[PDB]
Amino acid sequence: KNTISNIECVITKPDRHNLITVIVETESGVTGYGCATFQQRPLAVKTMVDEYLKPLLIGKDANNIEDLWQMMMVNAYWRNGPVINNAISGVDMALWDIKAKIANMPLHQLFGGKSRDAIQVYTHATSDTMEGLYEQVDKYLEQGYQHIRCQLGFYGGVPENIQTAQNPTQGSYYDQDQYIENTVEMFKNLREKYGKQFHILHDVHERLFPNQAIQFAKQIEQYNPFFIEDILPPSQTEWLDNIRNQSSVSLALGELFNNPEEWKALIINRRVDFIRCHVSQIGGITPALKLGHFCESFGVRIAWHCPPDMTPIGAAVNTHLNVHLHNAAIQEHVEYKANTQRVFPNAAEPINGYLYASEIAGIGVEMDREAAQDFPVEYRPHEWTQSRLPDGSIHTP
Amino acid sequence: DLGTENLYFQSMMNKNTISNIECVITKPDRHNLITVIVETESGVTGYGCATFQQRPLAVKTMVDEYLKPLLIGKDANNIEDLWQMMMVNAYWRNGPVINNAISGVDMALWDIKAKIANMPLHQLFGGKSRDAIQVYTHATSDTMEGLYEQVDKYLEQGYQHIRCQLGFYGGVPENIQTAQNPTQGSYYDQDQYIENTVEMFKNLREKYGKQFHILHDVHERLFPNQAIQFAKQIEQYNPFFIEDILPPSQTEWLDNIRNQSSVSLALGELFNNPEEWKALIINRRVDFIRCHVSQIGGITPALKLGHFCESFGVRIAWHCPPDMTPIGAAVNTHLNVHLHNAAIQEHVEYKANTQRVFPNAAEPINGYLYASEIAGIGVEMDREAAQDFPVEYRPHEWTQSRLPDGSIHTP
Amino acid sequence: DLGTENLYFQSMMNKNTISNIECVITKPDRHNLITVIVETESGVTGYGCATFQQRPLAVKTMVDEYLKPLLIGKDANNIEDLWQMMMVNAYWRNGPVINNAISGVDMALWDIKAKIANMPLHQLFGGKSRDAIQVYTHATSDTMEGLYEQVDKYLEQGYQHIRCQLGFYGGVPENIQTAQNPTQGSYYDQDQYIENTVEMFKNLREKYGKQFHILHDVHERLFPNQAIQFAKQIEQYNPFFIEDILPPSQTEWLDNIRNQSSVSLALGELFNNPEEWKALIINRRVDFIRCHVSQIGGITPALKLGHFCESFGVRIAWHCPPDMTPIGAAVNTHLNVHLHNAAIQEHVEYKANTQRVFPNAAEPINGYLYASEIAGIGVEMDREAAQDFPVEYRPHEWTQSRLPDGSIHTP
Amino acid sequence: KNTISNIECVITKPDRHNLITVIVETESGVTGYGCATFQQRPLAVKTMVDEYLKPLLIGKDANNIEDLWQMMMVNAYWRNGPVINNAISGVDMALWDIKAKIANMPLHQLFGGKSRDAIQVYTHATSDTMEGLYEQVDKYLEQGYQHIRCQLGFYGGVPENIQTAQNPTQGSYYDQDQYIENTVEMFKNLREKYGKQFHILHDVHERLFPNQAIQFAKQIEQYNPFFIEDILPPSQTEWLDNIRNQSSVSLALGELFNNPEEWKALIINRRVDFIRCHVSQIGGITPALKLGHFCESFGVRIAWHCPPDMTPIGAAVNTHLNVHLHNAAIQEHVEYKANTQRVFPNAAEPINGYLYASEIAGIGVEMDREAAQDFPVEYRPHEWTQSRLPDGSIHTP
Amino acid sequence: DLGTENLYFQSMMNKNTISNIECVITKPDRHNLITVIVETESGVTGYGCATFQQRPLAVKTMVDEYLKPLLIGKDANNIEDLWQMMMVNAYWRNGPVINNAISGVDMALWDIKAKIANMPLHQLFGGKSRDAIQVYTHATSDTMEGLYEQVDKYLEQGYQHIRCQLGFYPENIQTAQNPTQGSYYDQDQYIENTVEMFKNLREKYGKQFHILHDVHERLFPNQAIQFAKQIEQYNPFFIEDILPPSQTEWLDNIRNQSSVSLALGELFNNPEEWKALIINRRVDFIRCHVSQIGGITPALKLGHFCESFGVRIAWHCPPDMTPIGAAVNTHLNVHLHNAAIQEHVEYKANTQRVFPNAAEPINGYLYASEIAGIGVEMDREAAQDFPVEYRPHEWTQSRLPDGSIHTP
Ligand SMILES: [Cl-]
Ligand SMILES: [Cl-]
Ligand SMILES: [Cl-]
Ligand SMILES: [Cl-]
Ligand SMILES: [Cl-]
Ligand SMILES: [Cl-]
Ligand SMILES: [Cl-]
Ligand SMILES: [Cl-]
Ligand SMILES: [Cl-]
Ligand SMILES: [Cl-]
Ligand SMILES: [Cl-]
Ligand SMILES: [Cl-]
Ligand SMILES: [Cl-]
Ligand SMILES: [Cl-]
Ligand SMILES: [Mg+2]
Ligand SMILES: [Mg+2]
Ligand SMILES: [Mg+2]
Ligand SMILES: [Mg+2]
Ligand SMILES: [Mg+2]
Ligand code: NA
Repeated sequence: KNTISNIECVITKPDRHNLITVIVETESGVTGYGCATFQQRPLAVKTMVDEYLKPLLIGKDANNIEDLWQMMMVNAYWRNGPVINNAISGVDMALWDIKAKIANMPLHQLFGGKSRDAIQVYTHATSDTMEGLYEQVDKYLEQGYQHIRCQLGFYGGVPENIQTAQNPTQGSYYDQDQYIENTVEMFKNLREKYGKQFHILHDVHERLFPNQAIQFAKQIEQYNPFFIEDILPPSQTEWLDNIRNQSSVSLALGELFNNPEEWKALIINRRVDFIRCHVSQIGGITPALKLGHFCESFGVRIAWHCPPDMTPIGAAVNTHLNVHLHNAAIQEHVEYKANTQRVFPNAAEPINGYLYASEIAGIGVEMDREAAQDFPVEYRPHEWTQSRLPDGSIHTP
Repeated sequence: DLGTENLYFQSMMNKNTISNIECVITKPDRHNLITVIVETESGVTGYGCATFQQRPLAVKTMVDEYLKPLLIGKDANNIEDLWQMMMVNAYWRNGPVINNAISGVDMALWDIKAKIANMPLHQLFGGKSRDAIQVYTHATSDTMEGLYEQVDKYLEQGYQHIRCQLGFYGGVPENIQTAQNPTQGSYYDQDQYIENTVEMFKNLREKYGKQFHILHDVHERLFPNQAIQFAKQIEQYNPFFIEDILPPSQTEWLDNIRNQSSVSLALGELFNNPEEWKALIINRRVDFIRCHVSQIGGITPALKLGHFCESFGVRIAWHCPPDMTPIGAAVNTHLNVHLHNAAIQEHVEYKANTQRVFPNAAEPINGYLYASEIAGIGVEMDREAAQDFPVEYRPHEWTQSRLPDGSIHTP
Repeated sequence: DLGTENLYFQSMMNKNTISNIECVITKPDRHNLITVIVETESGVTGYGCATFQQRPLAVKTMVDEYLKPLLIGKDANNIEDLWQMMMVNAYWRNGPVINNAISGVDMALWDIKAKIANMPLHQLFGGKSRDAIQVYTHATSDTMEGLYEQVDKYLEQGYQHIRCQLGFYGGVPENIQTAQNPTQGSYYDQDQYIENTVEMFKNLREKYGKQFHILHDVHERLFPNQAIQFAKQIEQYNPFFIEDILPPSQTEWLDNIRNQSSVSLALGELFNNPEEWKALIINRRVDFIRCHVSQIGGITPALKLGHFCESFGVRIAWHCPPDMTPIGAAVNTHLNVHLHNAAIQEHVEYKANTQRVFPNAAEPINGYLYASEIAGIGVEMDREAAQDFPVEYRPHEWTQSRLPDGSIHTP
Repeated sequence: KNTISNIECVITKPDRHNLITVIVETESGVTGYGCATFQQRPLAVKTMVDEYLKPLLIGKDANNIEDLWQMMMVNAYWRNGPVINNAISGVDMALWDIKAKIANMPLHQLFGGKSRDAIQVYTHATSDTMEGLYEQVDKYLEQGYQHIRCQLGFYGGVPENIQTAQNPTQGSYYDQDQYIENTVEMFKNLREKYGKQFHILHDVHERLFPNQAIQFAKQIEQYNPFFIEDILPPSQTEWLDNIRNQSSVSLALGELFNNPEEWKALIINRRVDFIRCHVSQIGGITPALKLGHFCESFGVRIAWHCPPDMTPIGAAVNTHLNVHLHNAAIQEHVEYKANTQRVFPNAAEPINGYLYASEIAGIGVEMDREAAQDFPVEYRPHEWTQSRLPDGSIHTP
Repeated sequence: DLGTENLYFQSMMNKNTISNIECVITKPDRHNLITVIVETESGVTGYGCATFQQRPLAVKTMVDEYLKPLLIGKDANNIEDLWQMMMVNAYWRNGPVINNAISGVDMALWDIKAKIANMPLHQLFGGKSRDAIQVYTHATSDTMEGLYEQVDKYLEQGYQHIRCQLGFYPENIQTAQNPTQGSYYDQDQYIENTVEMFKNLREKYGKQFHILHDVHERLFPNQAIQFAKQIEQYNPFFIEDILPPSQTEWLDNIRNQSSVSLALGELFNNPEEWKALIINRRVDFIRCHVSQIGGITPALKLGHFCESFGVRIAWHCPPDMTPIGAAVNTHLNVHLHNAAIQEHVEYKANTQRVFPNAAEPINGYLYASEIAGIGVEMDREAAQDFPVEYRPHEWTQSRLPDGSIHTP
């Protein structure tokens, strides 16, 4: 019986992103750390943890993670969504951290142990020129990456070479046909230069309307991308059937999900090959395990969302999940910077294309509380989310 | 092109630039209520409901820290752009906290547009498609006789529809066989609830026959096999609707019910993601949609959802609980007299403190709620009154709903 | 209840009683155009489009003899009730004659409401969700070079989308192997049409590459096996859309296409019954809905259909042919800047006679149509100008479309 | 080769209804008569015939009914709907009348002859009291009817015993629950008094919302009605699946149809037992034959709509169709009055529960042109179509 | 009741009582043909086609021993009732022998009705919806140059559609040691010859004419699917009988991934064979042999059923059919709006003698007869110079290299 004695939520911005950590203290003296990172609205997550989860949780038994999760999820009656789920996730991860520490085992060992030696990793190559891409690709290949997500061009900002209306509404503009043309050209160039040296990934980032997605799938399937990610927004995934009926292209989707109705039909109908959920968005380790299991039955594999806007605690959690879950496929990775490494010591980095799970007791990564205070929250507008098409229409960003 | 430039100039002339956004939490009676206020350079002020009573400070953080700096300086006229833009602004989206904050703004923008048009809100929409909306109220008691007393009172007031509940479900497990040291929570027994409710319907029909329409809210208390059995048990009593017979995540089990029972079904007060309702409606799994307008992001998506339902022949009974501002209720009445497929409006009487903070809140008359006829929504918040009643923490222990073995059930 | 009585009194005060209904047919240029005019006691006049060019006198009989005595004395404010009531008023319903007559009234009532609100029509709806709508125009010629000439002209004007057609299809069967004494009609050969069109796409892409979006209207010329083959033949050329690849009665054959071709599809200009579009959209058989707004009964059902399409991710390209008043076109532009899922507006230049009868008709500027910014729809009919151009009988011989063996095909 | 020399459209109102007849003259001297009756909008039908069908048709070969039908149907480009279809129907029926006359055969013999001796008939018993119903039922039983459509109560007019809003909008009001209660009570009374002496039919006339229709189906299925008609409006027939899945009630629908999309899914999915199309509403004899054939394949039977608002020419056409089409089931009938019999001589009336097809050349019933002029068109508002529910909402009438 | 009896008198005065039923098998040329003749008290005689060439004595037995005593005395006017009655008369129903026998009577009854009406058959139906029906003919050879020679001839005659078959030139196939007797073929060789045939024709003639090809149920489903993808680029007007009637659900696998135009149904004699096929749009043309489904009466209904689903009609018109049957199909083809094309093979002189006035295509079109009735009858004295003769039809014992029977 391990009574929860305190709950804290710290927002820290060591580098580019507002990061959110939840800290759970227990009377047994064991402390857990969890990721609650919803970078766009961090003060709302912190309010949720401080004003609501904390008085709910203090005095309750930390051992019973499953009950505390089921209870937390329905506690406000209305449920699901990014603010509640991230707050819960931070607590849930911290609770698993504590249980693993008390067991004196690495997190993935609690789960049932390894089903692979380490998880393969992909990184990001992004440039406004092919030469910029080549330079980044060559570097990553030298470091031993076998999977690289490639993007030609940047899409947003002022509408310079775009035929807008005469007085366009303020926003971040792009042209879907330009994006398609550039991306197809990128794939053609890369295959001509590198052949089958590495797996090419690409993130469509819900930029397209359904008919454009179906066309794009047909234009790039010959290049056998390891996956094409978020080819459609979450509200339109039924359109995937048109693609699956006539194209061999490998698809990944789901980083935006925070309600189970978003993924069930998707997986039951085998509309994607990889699920890309952001663990903290779906409510933490507890539901991530069940989702991995649900996918496994249908033969869908796992590529959890691992963006720079996530703590290294969250990344370590994902690696524990990835070496355990038999249907885990690959882990997204972006290099950490000095400030972030200082606030979150011992964060693992890929080695020759692989990320290895921590082997000490717990998640294996905590937050240095003193170092975090050197980097308070800082407001950012995130102007790219005001994504507009040439006619001035908002499109899903 | 000069002509095009002139047309834009003319657009700028009729602009209503947002000058301020505020979020007030107020608790005049039992519930923490949330109002968003939007001011414009033209001096026209809008009021909207952002009420998520269980997490009000999170909604207020959302409005104050994020929606405000996003919206100041923008043209209030273009509600549709502002809604589409607000909905995706955090990238991750949907959910009760963001949707309520957005609803508060959306409703206030519609209020502003209607005031500038000098019309009641429903007239902006396209006008009335009914004279007024029928209303149901709530009768709840731990005895059948206590229920009859409340029923008799409402029938005398002219209500023709009453949501009836026999028994109270929650609290300490007094007459429930739990494990030896039950986990702290609000306990109930599903079988006792089913038994009490079936008996309630039987007794009401014996006593009142066809005098009034009987509604009942299952409130996601049941597992699917219990739901299917219950539908067969009470279908003979022809409820006007049986509400939330299953939680949002299990609505595919409604097919089993629709295939074998004639029972009339309502669902959806918990929805805050469109994936929750699309399959539900497309497959005609319910007869009434019950969404909470602020939970789905305001008037803008409510109109669309109304129209979507209408094509499938599904009707509308928006959620109108005590935990909603009278502003939200007035908005619902405007939507209800306008949308042709609206069916009925839930109502609970306002207490004096609430009436003080929100003057002119409409009450049903002979079983009908009438839409406001002055410009705008027609109901505002008294800001000075509101501040006498600041937010106050409530745990809402009923949401820790436990079954006899100590497990959580959807509350 | 006195308070309720006062509220009704207040409703009566803001009433706009219909005082007159008129229907004018006018033919300033090539087409018989139809405008409905609605007057109110308040002195506010509305204008709407009721254009069914092939049967204008039937539409006028419908307005003058039936809708007029039905509507005089009724409150114009309640567009939604008036629409629901008009739609069922003859018992039998739907169809091009009744829908157009109703559309004329519905659009004029919306015009009146917007004028009384002192807002542009799109602002009544909820405001803009785009700055302006993109526009495509028509290029048609019997030679590839003649097509390039028209294309070059439109590209210079800033169009980014052009509907292209190579060859003309109809008239006497000059180079067609018919039976010995072919029945009188407008003859064409499906295979020659397919061959010409495929070559047209190939040549345009070779000449212009990705410079502009290519549209093409199949105009229900084909049998389903021809449609499926054609989709596979031109999908590589990525048309912006292929329009009416099948007649309305054969759209289930679109599944065969959707399952094997990436081709972008548009359909629906012929619809005047909701059963024609529901399955189409629910099953995502097209990418753009193409309904003719007056054919489906006006702005009121157009808004609903827009919203319905939006939930399924289907976008909107309302039919905007020469046989429609500039009033109808302005209405379409208002719907297009408002509805978030609107995609593009078809446009053909107005001739001087037409401009005289309908002053202030908007023209595209650099490939965009901008919504009017004055109160109302923004475009009216000049009644004195209109009468210089009375109805004139036209047979429309192209609708007697025959295949080489002499059989009728959907025209 | 039989050239069309003239086309005329006469509206006549010998009794209660504006009736519409189309007359086609041919150079061979043979004259055809057809029904185009859309009683609510007769001047629009007449305009359509006079101003559009006539100049299209004069000079064309009357023999080729199939081509003339296909051609007429698409002639305005936009198509289907009650005004165009009724005008076409009048011409189509008149063309078949001419062909039968030239063949010197009764219409049904042209078709392929009889597949039954005569068609069974039902009539209408309607009263605001049960005693009124009993009196009408007893009469019809005595005349040898074995099928009677029964209705208790009248639904419309001023809202006397209805709880409306305080100032209800002008219209024709009814209460759906009152209607259901009365109708169930009617069935119970009739079965108690008459047992299985006759088949009971009832017309719901689209008065109900879907959940009310499903309930009503369950409340009356025990009474084994011969059919329940129009239990739902045409836009909601997909709801019939809920009924068909759980109720044995026999259903009829379709009098409102004037677009084939309205009936195809209905019949393919066996959602009704009888189709009730109004022949002139679907465009005449030509499409009625095809529809009968289409239904036959699916096992759906035919009860063509035969209301008082139809010429006796139209009724005779329906009897010719009914003795020919093997899946025809029953013919609705209402007695003709003196004025109507004068304008349309020799109209057949049921005999001992049966209607017999005409046996002279042609349809067998024509219009007396002189007698029709004594009864010009007269405007009627048809106020019942402004049908409102207690809250003042329009409902499908 | 008086008025009803008076109606019953007028009907009686117009009744046309069947007085005799006859069935003649005749073999003027290559095929045993079957004609039913119905006589009436009117003195009006009708002729119909009952041709099931492989089993003609069974059909004749069916007519002479069973339909004849059933029909004598009954009113010929009521074709619909007599059809419904005949179809269920042996309780067990459907099938090629019963349906052909019934078809002969049915067509003959329509012939009589049209003669009494003094109208061409198609005019009874409601008249023309086209001027004439386009025609395809048969080009068959064991060499490409033989094919070219026939194609060139037909093109000069004005045909725009040609069914092309390139056959083999079990002596060259790898069978087992002592192959069971039968008519052997190799599916892979057939597929290869056919693909190369299409390729050559398009190379040589481009889009000069529409190419049709009859697979004649020779393939397994995986081979049918492959073949569809192999020839779809050549845009055949239709590929006929790509699968046997029992395996048509496999057509979905084709429809989901190929644009190939398909026709099927000449083998059908039971409605259950075509309903799902049409409801699910699994073919583009229905190919039913009219006498196999039981005559004009059900052909009219089937055409209407097809029309609703957008399926078009190409009735089976082989050489093993009377010219009476062919004329009936042309009447059906000029009337039904969804009729597409009529198969035709040239009549030889003996057949012309037995069936005078049989129409031939003119410039790629067949014109419906314009006299009263079907327009073609059998000359009974000439028919008896050509009595039935037994033929084994050894091609129906169709075997694969391993000795297995395959659908022929
Ligand atoms: Cl930023
Ligand atoms: Cl755009
Ligand atoms: Cl109080
Ligand atoms: Cl509480
Ligand atoms: Cl509580
Ligand atoms: Cl339990
Ligand atoms: Cl000009
Ligand atoms: Cl013309
Ligand atoms: Cl023309
Ligand atoms: Cl043709
Ligand atoms: Cl009346
Ligand atoms: Cl009501
Ligand atoms: Cl010869
Ligand atoms: Cl042989
Ligand atoms: Mg991504
Ligand atoms: Mg509830
Ligand atoms: Mg078009
Ligand atoms: Mg009826
Ligand atoms: Mg064959
Ligand atoms: Na496919």
